[PDB]
Amino acid sequence: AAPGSVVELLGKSYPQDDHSNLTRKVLTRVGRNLHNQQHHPLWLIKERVKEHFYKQYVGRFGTPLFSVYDNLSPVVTTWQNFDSLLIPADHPSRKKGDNYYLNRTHMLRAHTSAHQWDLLHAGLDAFLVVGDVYRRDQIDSQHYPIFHQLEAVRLFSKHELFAGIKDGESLQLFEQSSRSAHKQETHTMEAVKLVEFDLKQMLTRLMAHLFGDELEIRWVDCYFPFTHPSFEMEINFHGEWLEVLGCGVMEQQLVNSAGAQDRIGWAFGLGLERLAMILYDIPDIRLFWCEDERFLKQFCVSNINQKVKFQPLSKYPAVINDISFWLPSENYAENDFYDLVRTIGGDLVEKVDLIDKFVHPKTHKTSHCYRITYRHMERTLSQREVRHIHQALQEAAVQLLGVEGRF
Ligand SMILES: N[C@@H](Cc1ccccc1)C(=O)O
Repeated sequence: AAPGSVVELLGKSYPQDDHSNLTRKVLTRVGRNLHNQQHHPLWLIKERVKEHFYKQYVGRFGTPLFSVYDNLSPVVTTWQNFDSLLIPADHPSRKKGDNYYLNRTHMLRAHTSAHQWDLLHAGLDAFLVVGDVYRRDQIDSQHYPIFHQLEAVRLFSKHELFAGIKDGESLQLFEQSSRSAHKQETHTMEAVKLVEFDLKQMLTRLMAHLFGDELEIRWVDCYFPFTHPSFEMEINFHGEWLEVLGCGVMEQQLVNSAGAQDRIGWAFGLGLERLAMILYDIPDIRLFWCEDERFLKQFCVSNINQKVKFQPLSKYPAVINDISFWLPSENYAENDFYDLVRTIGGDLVEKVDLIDKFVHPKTHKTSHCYRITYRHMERTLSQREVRHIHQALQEAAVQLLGVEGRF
C-alpha cells in the first residue's frame, strides 16, 4: 500500500511530497464529469443556464457571446487556483486540511475561478466555466468531496457601460481614490453602480428563469480576495436562507494582470449541487452519484425546458455506531478521518459528527469520539454489513492514521 509516490492521473505523473494528500477514492471520480452526462440533473441546470445567456441576456452593443468551457482538466497549479486570484499566501483557504494537493505545485481545483486568469489572458470578454471541483470537508447530506460549479465572467468597455447616456464620453471607468465598503480604489462609483446593477439584474432573471417568479432571494454583502464589492445570493428554502452563489465586481489588479486594463468586469460562481437540491428538492448530495434509475430517470425530459417534478425516494433506516480513539502525537486532522470514512464506508455513510473530545491528564493524549450514521440512499442496510464496514474502519484508522483504539 506504499509507495506512496508517484501519482499518475490522465497520462501525467505527479511526484508525491509533503503536501500530497490525494486519496485513491477521490481520484476514481476524476473524469466522471456529471455536468456533461446527458439527462443528469447537473447537466440539466448547465443547459438551462446556457440557454438563458444565449437567449435572454441583453447588452447595449448588444450582449456578449459567452463561450462555454465544460471540459477543462481539474488539475491546476496553486498559482492558477490561488495566486492569480490575489489570495494571500497565508490565507486559510490554502490549508492542506481543506484541499486535495497532488503535491506542492499541483492540485485538484477547489473552485472554477481557477480558470478566470487564463481565459481572460486569452482575451475573452465573456465566458462560462463548468466543472467538477474538489474540497476536503465534513460528511453530511450537503457536503461531498467532489461537487460542481458554474462560473461566469463578463467584461465591459467604457463606452459600452455608459452607452445609454448623453454626455457619457466624459464619464470614466477608472480613478485614484480610496477603497470603501462599496468600491475598489481605482474604480469610479459611476462604473461600479452600473456593473453591480447589471450583475444582480442578470442573476435575478436567471433565477426567475430557473425557478419561477415565486422565489424569495436576498443579497448578502461578503468578501472574496478577487472581487469587490462582493455578494452572496441566498434563496429561502424550507424556511432557511441558503447561499447558492458568490459574485462581485472583479478586482482590477486581476483583470489588469491578465491583459485587459481597458475593461471592468463582473464574475460569479454558482454551486450546481446546491441549486439543484433546492430546485428539485433533492435531499442528499450522494444521490447525484448513484446510478439508481428511481432517481436518474426522473431527469430524462423531452427537452431541457420540460419541468421535472422530482418525487422523493423512500428513506431507509439508519444504523448508528460510535468510534473513539487516542489521537497520534500531534499529526492529526479531522479531515483525514473523514477521507478514511469516505474510502472505507463510501456512500453508505450519511454523516459523521465529532461528538466528544478531551485531554487525558496522566498521558497528555487527546481522545476523539465520532458518531457515524450509516444509511444507504437505495436500500436498507443490514446490521451485519455495517458491523463489518465499521470494524474495518476501526482497524484502518489504527494502521494509517496512527490512532490508538479506545472504542
Ligand atoms: N470561487 C468562489 C465563488 C465566486 C466566483 C466568482 C466571483 C466571486 C465568488 C467560491 O467557490 O466560493
